[PDB]
Amino acid sequence: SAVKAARYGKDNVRVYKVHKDEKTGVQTVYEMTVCVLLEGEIETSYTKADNSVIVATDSIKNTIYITAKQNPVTPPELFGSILGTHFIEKYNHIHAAHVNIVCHRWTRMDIDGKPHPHSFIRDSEEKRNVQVDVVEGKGIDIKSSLSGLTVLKSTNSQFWGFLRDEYTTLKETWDRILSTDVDATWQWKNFSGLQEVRSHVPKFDATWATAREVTLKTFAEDNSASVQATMYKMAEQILARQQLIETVEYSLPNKHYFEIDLSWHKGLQNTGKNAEVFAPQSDPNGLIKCTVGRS
Amino acid sequence: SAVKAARYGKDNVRVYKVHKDEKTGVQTVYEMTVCVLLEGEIETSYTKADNSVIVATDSIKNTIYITAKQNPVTPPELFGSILGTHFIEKYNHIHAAHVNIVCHRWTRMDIDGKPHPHSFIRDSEEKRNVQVDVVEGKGIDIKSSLSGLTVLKSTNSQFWGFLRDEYTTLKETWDRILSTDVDATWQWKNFSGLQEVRSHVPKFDATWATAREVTLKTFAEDNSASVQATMYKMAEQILARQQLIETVEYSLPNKHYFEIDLSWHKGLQNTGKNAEVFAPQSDPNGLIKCTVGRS
Amino acid sequence: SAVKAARYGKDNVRVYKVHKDEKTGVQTVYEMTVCVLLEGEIETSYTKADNSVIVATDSIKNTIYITAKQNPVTPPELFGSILGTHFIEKYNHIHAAHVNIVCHRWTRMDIDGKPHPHSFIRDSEEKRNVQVDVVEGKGIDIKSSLSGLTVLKSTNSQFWGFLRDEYTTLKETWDRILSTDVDATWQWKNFSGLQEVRSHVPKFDATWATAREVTLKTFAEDNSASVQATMYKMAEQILARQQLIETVEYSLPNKHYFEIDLSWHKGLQNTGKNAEVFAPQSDPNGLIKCTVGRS
Amino acid sequence: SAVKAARYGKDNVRVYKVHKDEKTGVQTVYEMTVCVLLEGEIETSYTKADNSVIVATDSIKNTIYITAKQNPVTPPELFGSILGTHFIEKYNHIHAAHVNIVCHRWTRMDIDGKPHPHSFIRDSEEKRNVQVDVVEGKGIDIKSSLSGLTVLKSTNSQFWGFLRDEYTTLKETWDRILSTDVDATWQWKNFSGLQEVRSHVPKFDATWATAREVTLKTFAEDNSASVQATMYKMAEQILARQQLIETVEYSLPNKHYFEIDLSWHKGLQNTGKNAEVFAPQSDPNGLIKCTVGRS
Ligand SMILES: O=c1[nH]c(=O)c2nn[nH]c2[nH]1
Ligand SMILES: O=c1[nH]c(=O)c2nn[nH]c2[nH]1
Ligand SMILES: O=c1[nH]c(=O)c2nn[nH]c2[nH]1
Ligand SMILES: O=c1[nH]c(=O)c2nn[nH]c2[nH]1
Ligand code: NA
Ligand code: NA
Ligand code: NA
Ligand code: NA
Repeated sequence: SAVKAARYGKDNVRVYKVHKDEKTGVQTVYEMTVCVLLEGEIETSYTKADNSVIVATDSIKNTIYITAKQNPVTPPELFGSILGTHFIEKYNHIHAAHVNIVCHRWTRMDIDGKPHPHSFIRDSEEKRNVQVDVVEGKGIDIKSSLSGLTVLKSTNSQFWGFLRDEYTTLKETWDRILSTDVDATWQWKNFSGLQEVRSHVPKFDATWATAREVTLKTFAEDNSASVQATMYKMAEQILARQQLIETVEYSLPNKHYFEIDLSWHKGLQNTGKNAEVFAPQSDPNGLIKCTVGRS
Repeated sequence: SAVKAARYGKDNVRVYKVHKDEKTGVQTVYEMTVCVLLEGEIETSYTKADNSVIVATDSIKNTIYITAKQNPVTPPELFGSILGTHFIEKYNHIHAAHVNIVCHRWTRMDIDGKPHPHSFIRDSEEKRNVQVDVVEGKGIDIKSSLSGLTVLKSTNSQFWGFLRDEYTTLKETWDRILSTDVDATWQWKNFSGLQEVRSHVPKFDATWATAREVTLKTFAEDNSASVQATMYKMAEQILARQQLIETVEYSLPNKHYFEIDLSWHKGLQNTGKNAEVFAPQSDPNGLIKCTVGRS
Repeated sequence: SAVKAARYGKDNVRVYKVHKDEKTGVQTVYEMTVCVLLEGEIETSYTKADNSVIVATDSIKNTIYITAKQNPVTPPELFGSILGTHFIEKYNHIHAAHVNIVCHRWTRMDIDGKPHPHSFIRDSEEKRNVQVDVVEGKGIDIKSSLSGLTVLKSTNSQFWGFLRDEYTTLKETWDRILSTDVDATWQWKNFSGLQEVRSHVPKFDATWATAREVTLKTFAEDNSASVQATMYKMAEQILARQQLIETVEYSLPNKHYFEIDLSWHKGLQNTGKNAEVFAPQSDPNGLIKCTVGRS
Repeated sequence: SAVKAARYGKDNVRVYKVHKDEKTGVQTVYEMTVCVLLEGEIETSYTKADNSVIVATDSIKNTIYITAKQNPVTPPELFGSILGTHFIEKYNHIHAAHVNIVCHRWTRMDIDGKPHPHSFIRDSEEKRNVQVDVVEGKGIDIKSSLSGLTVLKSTNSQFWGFLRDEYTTLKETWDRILSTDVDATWQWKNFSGLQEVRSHVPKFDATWATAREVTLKTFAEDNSASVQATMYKMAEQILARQQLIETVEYSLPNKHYFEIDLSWHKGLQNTGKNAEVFAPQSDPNGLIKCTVGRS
């Protein structure tokens, strides 16, 4: 036998950073969970008990904190690029660094109608993420995403005209609830290195904002023919509004809300146009995916 | 042996309800998770296999949906009171109904600066809850709460002057991070029945709003001497602003953020006034509780 | 306003301890999660920013580790008693210590038919717990429990003869699946102090073993008339087999498995005596409780 | 823009099946969570609101239950192959079916030293899984795995000789705790279709058993130089004992247990050879991966 693939590092590194404005007194906080996995000429640590090739995962942890101290942690695309570049430049035998960052929300509080200088609220478990792959000789590959964006619309969702055969019991509908947890990823053009990533820094926050806005507006406004049709409209718009993105991926659960027939009880009408009370279904769920690129 | 206590019913009943405005077209959604447990002359179901005294938990589930169809589900204090009253009035041998409701957030979306008539976002896993205990001959006892309100302030928290002995290693501080998940409960004066609960209906949403506002403003603005001192200020204000509340309870974790000494690496200064990067601690956590009443 | 109740301390303290046998080489591991909350003359920490009365939660954490180093951590009833007694004896103004311990499973591995001296497996997330309340002048109150014991029987469960009215749709059955997560608590006679707790130490492991054995055998062998009837049989047996227990409490979810009618598809028969494939329901669930004492 | 990739179906389908032995009365239960995602000529459902190409996810759910009724659900490799083959054979425009199965443990109870005919216990949240990819023209690709196997050894783990530089603070050790959650995958040789999968059916349970046994014995017995070195030994053995496997993948967290220096308290010695009480760390964790193939 032989090693065909190997990567290792530190997962679940929680990181907080505060920025304190000298002039205004305004403080801004950032909180992340970071994973860094390394590849390189490390197979002998597996096959020969050769630990000399291992940058200790504990050291990778130290390096995450040191890099956060000495560099911006925002946008996460930049921080991940800096972090990944460090490992492949510092260690001759390390040839790839894979950096995953989950950003947690700390939204500035409004108190009596005014923004507070140092108090924050976790307004939802929605995350902003990056996957940054820094590979020697292949530049920097960045996937940006938002996830855990949970939404519901109470009407203007339809699903009819699907295939019907002997396995089919689902009734066609022209008015249903649609609810999902949005997981949306945009994949950037390859960057040649840190200089090029830095040259595009404003685009990262801007494109995240675009992706989120397009998602919410399209969800709210599309009289949806299916999850498939709606998610495609989101993707196509995002591609049209940032040329440095090559693809957009959506993964959407269809979190079903079932009508409840109550007519067995005193002829109570609670279906169709009379449907008011529904049973949210924890499982199973439709799962719909696509990757959209340029034609 | 003998039955000393018994209660039973249905837990984790997910409920959605939509209200559709005939005139404006605006839709409003409500989503809850409901538990109803009953007490009464039911001990023989345990001791003698006498199922004749059991209102099936499946029937309790049906009743939750039927009651939601025929009554307002908002405020949850009212819905719980109606639900609990139903069981003790309908069944001669049922003498108490214990109703727990967890309300999930579905906040109306703003699209292009305008509120959308039928699209919603889960803006955080913060919950609004009630515990409604309807007991024959003892009226209706309601505990209202908010929970999972997660907040952080980056300065203006202190902790010094605590007891120091041979078990103590904690250094005094005049500037630390304070973060918590707020669990706050206000206990209403006993209500004599549904008429009295209904007579106070506007107060339930209003007092929830007060509790939340006081929590956020006090957290943000108090130069905190301790979690103990700050949570007491919250409680005292809430009691002063709603006379129909008898007690306020807080349960607050102190979700620690530790400084990281990096001076071992190139003399990097990251402690005290130089502290920028911190290690959020998943565990353990301080846990601070109090119940505040009127003097 | 005034403080009506207050308690505070450290939650979620993870603790591991290893015992190494000098003579045999056999090692034994223990892992727990500990919470200690204190009460006493501490109200001024809430009302007057008086931290002088606060034994820091950080110090409580230190004390948990120190006590584990200097004392047995098994049985958890003993460790909790020692821990709680420490706080009320050490601190004049602390009058109660509330100690919760969750014990995690590390079962010795069998390798090639022989027990291994230092390798362990988490064989299930079933927990063994204690709640130990040490109150000055009121001795030591111990509640022992097992929880997260998940079981299923595929037949020999019935449920018929329950109340039927206009809210009822549940069909009577003489053969159903029964599955639950067992939460069972036995409450000990009050102990006067550490000497009396220590005098009964062998009974704690023995009674836990009895409770578990009775639970499993009764579940497996009872042709169950209801969850109510079966859980009562468990309790009554436990009380009969340990006289130092005053009450037994069970809390049992009925984790429903629904038949699936497939007759719409090629007349497939999958109900009643033909039922083979079922839909496990995540929610809702029946929830059945009782506390059984001596007659 | 254009669809570059698309797949959709039903996730989180919970399935129970009971087998009842006519002659012995012995019952055997199986419980799974199933996901089926389909690919094919379905892009117009995304681009043109063409639902005619969609086999409804609800219908996929029905099909899972019907297939479980009419076929063995064990071994999961077989069930997944049957399920996947159904979709690509039944639907001309569906060209791939991706089937994920998570198998849940229901281990037969032993009561009074004898196996019980119809009562079961969830002995751990360890799972047995398969990923079965059935692609028209490319046969059946099966990945089998075990996951959530949580283990700990209290000694005979070492980690020294790793790279040391200005980012390193980790001390070398010749005696530490090692704990992990095992995720192990074995990838089968491509199968040409159902006939070939069926021809190897006994090998699936046998190879799962081998993988588990090798994992546990190697973990217990290897005086470990690193997670890397130990996991490689596991893989190499598995490959040597089943020739129809092409690769073995391990993903192992290093779930750290930290020594606690208590010497600040009365000179208490709890480090090095005196280490008894440890602090289990929830995060961060080392994460070590490799894929091993034949040389
Ligand atoms: O939007 C939907 N897409 C689907 O593929 C589907 N299948 N059942 N319901 C559905 N809804
Ligand atoms: O606010 C605090 N209260 C406490 O009781 C405590 N103990 N350690 N740190 C603390 N902070
Ligand atoms: O055992 C049961 N007890 C109950 O109270 C009940 N209600 N529905 N099904 C039930 N099963
Ligand atoms: O087994 C280990 N492998 C590693 O790569 C490592 N890094 N820190 N500790 C470690 N232990
Ligand atoms: Na390199
Ligand atoms: Na009554
Ligand atoms: Na005392
Ligand atoms: Na096909």
